[PDB]
Amino acid sequence: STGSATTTPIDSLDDAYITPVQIGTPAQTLNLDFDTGSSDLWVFSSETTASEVDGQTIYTPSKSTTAKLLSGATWSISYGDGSSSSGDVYTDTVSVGGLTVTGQAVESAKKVSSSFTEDSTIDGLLGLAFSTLNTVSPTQQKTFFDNAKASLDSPVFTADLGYHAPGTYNFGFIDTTAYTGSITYTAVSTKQGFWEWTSTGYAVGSGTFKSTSIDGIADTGTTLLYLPATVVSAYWAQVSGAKSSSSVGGYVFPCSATLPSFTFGVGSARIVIPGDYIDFGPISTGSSSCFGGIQSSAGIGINIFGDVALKAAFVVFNGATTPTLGFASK
Repeated sequence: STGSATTTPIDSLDDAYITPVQIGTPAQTLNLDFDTGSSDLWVFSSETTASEVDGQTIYTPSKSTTAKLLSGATWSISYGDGSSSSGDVYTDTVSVGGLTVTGQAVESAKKVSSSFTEDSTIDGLLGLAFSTLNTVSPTQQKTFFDNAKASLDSPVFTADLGYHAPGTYNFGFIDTTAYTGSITYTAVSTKQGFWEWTSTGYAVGSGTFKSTSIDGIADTGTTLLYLPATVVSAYWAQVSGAKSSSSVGGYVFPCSATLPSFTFGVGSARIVIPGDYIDFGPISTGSSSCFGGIQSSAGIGINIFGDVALKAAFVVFNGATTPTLGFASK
């Protein structure tokens, strides 16, 4: 089997991407944030504290003839950005882009943090990291990809995120029309539950490539590119007036600037992030100071190849017995 679904930016900045997902019978379609940095499929629901729901579409398990309470199961998750959610668990039929899994754990939110409430466009998350990170207790549950894997034509999914435009998540096949040149594959460590890999270096604009190992994660659920402070300083030093602002919480730059590109290495191959992809717009409405899309990972504990980086590539998440990651230009 295969599946193919369009993923759409939630706003004009590509702050996140949403992908329609069919849950239950008859189908209830929710727009979920596909997140290769976590492993829970959770949704706003009829069980979510009413004051914490503001415009989201909810899953109502009592209206699904295939929903079954997973007795005694609960979940609770905290994300890197300090947001969180928790609740109980159903199993139900879940379909993405024509690919169907029966018995998928659908984690129903009883509580969500303010950042989720405040984002009316995201109805929940669909985790695509390794199932070892799944938070369901006392019986850990599998991700949608893990459940689907054995049925897929090939045990892979691909992320093809657009810049200020829709893109595609495919399951079970590699669309050879969706990228240019060749896909370069690179080793993955699953030790922390992530799609963790080592970039071979970077360049800023038309500058020389610096060969250096940068361990980090391919994370579709993180907006920005988080790299070591040395690398980030070297990038922003090429932008007149750019500075790290403690009050804003990272690098900002004059909105009048033309940003240089940023290149990262994948083995001997190179992925070029155009300068425009690094512009996240005014820090507040009407400001001439703009948010940078490349930020320090120094306070995180891990480097994160988030959407800013991934959207510059066609990315293969290869779930073979030994997982790997593939990157191509597009």
